[PDB]
Amino acid sequence: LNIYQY
Amino acid sequence: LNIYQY
Amino acid sequence: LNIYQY
Amino acid sequence: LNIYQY
Amino acid sequence: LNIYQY
Amino acid sequence: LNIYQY
Amino acid sequence: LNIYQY
Amino acid sequence: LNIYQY
Amino acid sequence: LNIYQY
Amino acid sequence: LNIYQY
Amino acid sequence: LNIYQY
Amino acid sequence: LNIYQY
Amino acid sequence: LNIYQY
Amino acid sequence: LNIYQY
Amino acid sequence: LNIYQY
Amino acid sequence: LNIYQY
Amino acid sequence: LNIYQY
Amino acid sequence: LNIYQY
Repeated sequence: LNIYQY
Repeated sequence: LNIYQY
Repeated sequence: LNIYQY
Repeated sequence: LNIYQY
Repeated sequence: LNIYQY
Repeated sequence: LNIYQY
Repeated sequence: LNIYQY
Repeated sequence: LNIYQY
Repeated sequence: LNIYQY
Repeated sequence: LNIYQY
Repeated sequence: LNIYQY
Repeated sequence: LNIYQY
Repeated sequence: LNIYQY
Repeated sequence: LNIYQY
Repeated sequence: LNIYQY
Repeated sequence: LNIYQY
Repeated sequence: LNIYQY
Repeated sequence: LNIYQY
């Protein structure tokens, strides 16, 4: 699980 | 699961 | 689990 | 678990 | 567990 | 457990 | 447990 | 346990 | 246990 | 200029 | 200029 | 200029 | 200039 | 200039 | 200038 | 100038 | 100038 | 000038 939140 | 949120 | 929050 | 919060 | 909080 | 709080 | 608080 | 508090 | 308090 | 490279 | 490199 | 490099 | 390097 | 290097 | 080096 | 070196 | 070296 | 060296 990789989560990138910008 | 890869999630990219811009 | 990698979480990046900007 | 790696968490980066900016 | 690595947590980076800026 | 490594915690960095700025 | 390493804790860095600035 | 290492704790750094600034 | 090492504690640094500034 | 927005560049997304995966 | 925003650059995202994965 | 924002640069994200993973 | 913000640079994030992982 | 903010630089984050992991 | 803020520099974080891990 | 703030420099954090781990 | 603040310098933290671990 | 604050210098912390561990």
